[PDB]
Amino acid sequence: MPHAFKPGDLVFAKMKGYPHWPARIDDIADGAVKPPPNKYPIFFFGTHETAFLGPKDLFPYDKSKDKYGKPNKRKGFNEGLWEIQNNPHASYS
Repeated sequence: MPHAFKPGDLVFAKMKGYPHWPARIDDIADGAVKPPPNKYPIFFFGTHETAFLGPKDLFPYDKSKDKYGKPNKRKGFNEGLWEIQNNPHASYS
């Protein structure tokens, strides 16, 4: 059975105006800015951007890849598909 989201989990993350996007739950470094309550720090593959999202916008990658893991014209998306498949736990800093 599923647990709550934890750092390192792989997802597609949804935001307004964007397609479901390959991403991971990040850690928060010692000393760095924490998310709002009930929100997780999401690192978006390809764009390497971070936003704060709740579980309603997080789709576990294994279940969802057949639907959402196809090429997209949007900037950074296809690089992001490569990253989540090939090195999803690397430093992209």
